[PDB]
Amino acid sequence: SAVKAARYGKDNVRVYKVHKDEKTGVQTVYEMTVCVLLEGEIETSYTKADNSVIVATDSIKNTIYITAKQNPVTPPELFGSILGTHFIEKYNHIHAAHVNIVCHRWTRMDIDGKPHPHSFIRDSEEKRNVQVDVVEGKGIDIKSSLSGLTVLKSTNSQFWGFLRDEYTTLKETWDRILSTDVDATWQWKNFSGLQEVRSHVPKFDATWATAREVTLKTFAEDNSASVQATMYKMAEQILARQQLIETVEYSLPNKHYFEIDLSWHKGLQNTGKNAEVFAPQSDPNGLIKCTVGRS
Amino acid sequence: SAVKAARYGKDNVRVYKVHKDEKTGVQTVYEMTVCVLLEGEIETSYTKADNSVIVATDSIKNTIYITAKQNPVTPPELFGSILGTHFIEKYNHIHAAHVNIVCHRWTRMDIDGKPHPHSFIRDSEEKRNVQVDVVEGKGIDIKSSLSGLTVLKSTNSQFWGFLRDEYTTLKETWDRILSTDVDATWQWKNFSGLQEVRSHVPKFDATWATAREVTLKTFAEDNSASVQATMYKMAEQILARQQLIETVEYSLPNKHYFEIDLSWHKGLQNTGKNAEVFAPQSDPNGLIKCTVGRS
Amino acid sequence: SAVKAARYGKDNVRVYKVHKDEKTGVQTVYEMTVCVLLEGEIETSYTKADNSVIVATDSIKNTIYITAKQNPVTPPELFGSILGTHFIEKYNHIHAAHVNIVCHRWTRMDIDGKPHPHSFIRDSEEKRNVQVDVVEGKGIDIKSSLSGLTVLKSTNSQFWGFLRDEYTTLKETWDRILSTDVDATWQWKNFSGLQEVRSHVPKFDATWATAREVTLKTFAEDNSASVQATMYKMAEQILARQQLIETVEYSLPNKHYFEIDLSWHKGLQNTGKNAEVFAPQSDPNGLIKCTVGRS
Amino acid sequence: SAVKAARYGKDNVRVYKVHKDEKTGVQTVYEMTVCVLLEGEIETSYTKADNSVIVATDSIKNTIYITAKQNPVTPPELFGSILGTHFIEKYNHIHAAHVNIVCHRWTRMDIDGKPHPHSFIRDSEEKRNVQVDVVEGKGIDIKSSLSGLTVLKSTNSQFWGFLRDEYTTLKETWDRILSTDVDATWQWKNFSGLQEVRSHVPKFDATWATAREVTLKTFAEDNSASVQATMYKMAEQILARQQLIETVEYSLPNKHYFEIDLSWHKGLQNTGKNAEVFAPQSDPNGLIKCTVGRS
Ligand SMILES: O=c1[nH]c(=O)c2[nH]c([N+](=O)[O-])nc2[nH]1
Ligand SMILES: O=c1[nH]c(=O)c2[nH]c([N+](=O)[O-])nc2[nH]1
Ligand SMILES: O=c1[nH]c(=O)c2[nH]c([N+](=O)[O-])nc2[nH]1
Ligand SMILES: O=c1[nH]c(=O)c2[nH]c([N+](=O)[O-])nc2[nH]1
Ligand code: NA
Ligand code: NA
Ligand code: NA
Ligand code: NA
Repeated sequence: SAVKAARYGKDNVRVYKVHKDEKTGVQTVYEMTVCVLLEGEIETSYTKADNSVIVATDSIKNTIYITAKQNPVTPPELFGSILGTHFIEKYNHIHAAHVNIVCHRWTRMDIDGKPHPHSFIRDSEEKRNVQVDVVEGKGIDIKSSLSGLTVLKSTNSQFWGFLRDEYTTLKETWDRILSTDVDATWQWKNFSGLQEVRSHVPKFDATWATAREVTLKTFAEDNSASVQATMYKMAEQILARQQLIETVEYSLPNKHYFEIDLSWHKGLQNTGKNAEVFAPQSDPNGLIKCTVGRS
Repeated sequence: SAVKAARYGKDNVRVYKVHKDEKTGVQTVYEMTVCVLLEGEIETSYTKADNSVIVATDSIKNTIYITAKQNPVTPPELFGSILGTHFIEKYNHIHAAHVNIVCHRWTRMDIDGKPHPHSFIRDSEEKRNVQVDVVEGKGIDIKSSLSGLTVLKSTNSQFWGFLRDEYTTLKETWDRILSTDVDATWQWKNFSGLQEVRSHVPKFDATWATAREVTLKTFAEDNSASVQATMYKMAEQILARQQLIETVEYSLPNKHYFEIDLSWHKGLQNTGKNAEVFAPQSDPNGLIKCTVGRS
Repeated sequence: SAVKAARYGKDNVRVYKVHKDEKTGVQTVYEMTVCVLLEGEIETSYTKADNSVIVATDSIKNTIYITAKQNPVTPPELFGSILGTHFIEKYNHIHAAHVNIVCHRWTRMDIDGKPHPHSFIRDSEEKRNVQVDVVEGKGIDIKSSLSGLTVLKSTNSQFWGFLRDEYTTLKETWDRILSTDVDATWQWKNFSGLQEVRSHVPKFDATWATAREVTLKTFAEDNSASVQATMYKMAEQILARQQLIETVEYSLPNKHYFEIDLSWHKGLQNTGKNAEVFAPQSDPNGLIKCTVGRS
Repeated sequence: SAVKAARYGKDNVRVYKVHKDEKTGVQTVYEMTVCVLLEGEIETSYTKADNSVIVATDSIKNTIYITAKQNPVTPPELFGSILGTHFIEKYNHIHAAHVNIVCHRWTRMDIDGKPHPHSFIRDSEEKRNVQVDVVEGKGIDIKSSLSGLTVLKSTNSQFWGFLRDEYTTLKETWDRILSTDVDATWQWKNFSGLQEVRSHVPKFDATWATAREVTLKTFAEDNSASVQATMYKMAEQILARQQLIETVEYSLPNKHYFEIDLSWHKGLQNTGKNAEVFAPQSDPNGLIKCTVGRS
């Protein structure tokens, strides 16, 4: 036998950081969950019980905290790049570092209509994420995403004209509910190293904002022919607004809301134009995926 | 043997309802999860296999949908009361109906700064809930609550002066992080029936708003001596602002954020005044509860 | 305002303990999650910022570990009683201790048909739990339970003869699937203190075994008229086999498995006697509860 | 813009099937969760609102049920292959079908020491899974796995000899707890189509059994130098016992159990040889991965 691939490290490392402005007394918080997995000349830890090649996962944890103490943790694309670069530079025999970061929302509270200097609310489980792969000799590959953005529109969604055969029971519709949990990923041009990442730092928050904005406005305004057709419109716009992105990927569940026929009870009319009460379906769910690039 | 208590029904019933304004084309959505459990002269279904006394749980489900079709689903205190009253009035041998409702957030989107007529976002897993107990002969008992309201303040929390003995290791602190998930319940005066609930309908949305407002402002502004002391201030204010509430109950976890001593590494200073990076602790957690009534 | 009720403490305390037999080298492990909440003369911590009355939740945590070091952690009824008694005896102003314990399964592995001396498997998320309320002046109240015991029978379940009216659509059936997650609780006679708990120690493991045994055999063998009728048979038998239990409570979801009519496709017959493929329903679910005492 | 990749279908489809032996009255149940995602000449559904190319996800659902009615659902490698083959053969423009199956445990109960003909228990959340990729022109690629197999050993685990530098605080140990959730995957030789899968049907249950057996025995018996070294031994043995597997992949968290120093309390000795009570850590966790192939 032989090792064909191997990576190891520390997962589920929770990290908080606070910034305190001395002049103003305004505090800002950041919270994330970090995973760092390393690759390199480590195969003998598996095949020969040779632990000398192992940077202990506890030491990886410590390094995450130390790196957060010594550097900005925002934007997460930057933090991830600093962190991954550290491992491949510090350790001769480590040749790749795979950094995943989940950013949690802590939005400043407004109290009596004024922003509070040190109080925050979790306004949803929507996450902002990065996957940063720092590979010796091959730069830094970054995938940025937003996830857990849960939306619903109550009309201006359709689904008709699909293939019909002996497996088909679904009725065509010209007016349905559409709800989803948005998972959207933009894949950056390869960066040659940490300096090139640094050179683009403002583009990370701006592109996340654009992606979110485009997603919400297109979802709200598209008189949707399908999840397929709507998500493609989102991706095309994001590509048109950031040249340093190569692809945009969406993964969208169709979280079904079924009509409830109540005509068996006192002739109640609750279908078609009279539909008011629906049964949200937990499972199953359609799942629609696309990766969009430039022509 | 003998039945000492029994209740049965349908849990986890997901319900959506849409309202469409003909004049304006503005749509409004509501979504909930409903549980209805019945009590009455039903013991023989347990002891003698006598199903004649059972209103099938599937029929309870149907009734939930029908009731939602024929009535407003908001405020949930009202809907719950209508629903519970139905069962004790329709069925001679059913003498109590226990209705729990979880309301899910669907907040109207603002697109390009204008509210959208039919598009919504789940801005957090914060819930608004009711527990409505409709008991034949004894009116309607309602507990209203908000839950899953997750907050953090980065300073203006203290904890010192606690009991110290041979079990104590915790250091006193004059400046710590405080984070919690707020579960707040206001218990209404008993209502004599559905008419009295109806008579108070505007008070339900107003009292939920007050409770939320008081919670957030007191959390943000209190230079907190303890979770105990802060939650009591919240409860006292809510009681002072709605005479028809008898008690306010809080259940608050203390979601700990631990300092990380990094002085072992290059003499890094990350404790006390220099504390910037912290380790959020998933477990264990303090749990602090209070029920506050009037003097 | 005034405090009407208050309790506070530490939740979600994970605890492992190992026993090592010197003679034999056989190791045995125990793992639990513990919550301890205290009541007493603590109201001034809420109303007057007086922390002097607070046994810190961190100290409660420490005490859990210390108590586990100095005492058997099994049966959990005993451990819980020792732990709760400690708090009301150690602290004059603490008058009740509420101890909840969740026991996790670590079943010894059999390797090559022989039990292994120090290797274990989690054979399900079924839990064994206790709720121990130690109240100064009023002894020790214990509720023991098993939960998360998930079972299915593929026939010998019926449901017919239920009430039929204008809300009813459910078809009567003489042969259906029955599946549930068993939550069964036996409530002990009040104990006057820790000595009386000690005096009954063998009865705790024996009664848990009986409850589990009765549950499984009655579920498997009862040609069930309803969940109501089957759960009552379980409760009656457990009461008949342990005189020191006062009541047995069951809480059982009916986790529905729906037939799928496929006759629209090539006349496939998949209903009634020909039913082979079913759709398990995640929600909604019937919920059936009973508390059984002695006549 | 242009579509670079696209797949769509139905996720989270719950499926039960029962087999009834007429001769004997012995019933056997199977339960799974299925996802089917299709690829093909479908890009115009995204770019041009052309739904004519869409096999509706509801029809995919129906097809899953129909296929389960007409074929064995075990072993899941076979069922998955039948299902995926159907889609690429039935639809000219569909060129790949990606089938994921999660199999849930329903183990026959033994009652009074005899196996019951129609009653079952969920003995853990351990799953048996397949990923079956049926690609037109390129056969059938199958990855089989077991997951959620949670184990603990209380001794005969070590971790010393790892790299030590200025980021390192972890103490070397010669006797620690090791616990993990086993995720093990065996990747089959490419199959040319459904006939070749059929030809190997007995090997699927046998290889799953071997993988489970090897995993448990090696975990229990290895005086472990590291998770790395132990998991490699498991993989090598599985490869040696099934020539039709090309690689074995493990993904193992190190679910840490920390010592608790209690010497601050009455000089209690709970570390090293005296360690009895430990704190299980929910997060963070080491994460160790390997893909092993043949030399
Ligand atoms: O937008 C949609 N795309 C699909 O591919 C689809 N398939 C189904 N369906 O049959 O339920 N609804 C759908 N809605
Ligand atoms: O506000 C608090 N109340 C408490 O009762 C408490 N106990 C502990 N503690 O020891 O960690 N922190 C606490 N903080
Ligand atoms: O055992 C049962 N008890 C019930 O009370 C019940 N109600 C319904 N039902 O209508 O679905 N099934 C049921 N099955
Ligand atoms: O088996 C192990 N492998 C590792 O790579 C490792 N790293 C750490 N650690 O530092 O905690 N424990 C570990 N245990
Ligand atoms: Na390197
Ligand atoms: Na009645
Ligand atoms: Na006391
Ligand atoms: Na094809």
